[PDB]
Amino acid sequence: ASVATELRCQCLQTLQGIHPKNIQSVNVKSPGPHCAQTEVIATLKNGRKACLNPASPIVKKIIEKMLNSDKS
Amino acid sequence: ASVATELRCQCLQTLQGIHPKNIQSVNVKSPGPHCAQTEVIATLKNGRKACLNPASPIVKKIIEKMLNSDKS
Repeated sequence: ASVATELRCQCLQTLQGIHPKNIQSVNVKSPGPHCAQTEVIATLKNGRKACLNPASPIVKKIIEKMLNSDKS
Repeated sequence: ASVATELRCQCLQTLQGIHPKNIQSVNVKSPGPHCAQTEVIATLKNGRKACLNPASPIVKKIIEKMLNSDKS
């Protein structure tokens, strides 16, 4: 028994590039429905998720650094 | 009634940067469990998903281009 908002989305409050170690992945979507906003959720190691500001510089790192860590 | 493999994962067969229009987002995960492989799933507009080779050059574009499309 509750009311649903017309946004819903999933971002917490877009953090400014937190530290990884837990951060195992991330998702990036575009606007469309009433959320009409981007999407930038970093799935935490425990299977959680956070949103960050890709427009942010440090956070734009979060994408690139999350992209890094390969060629093992 | 069926048997489960020891990989499961989700990747289709990592495409080499397909065309967007439908592609609305993507997810990028790292190795860990028996899948022990990366993750690069582009969620389709219809709410589907595909995997692509980020090691691939065209596909490394798929990440950057998916990153593009903002500042509206």
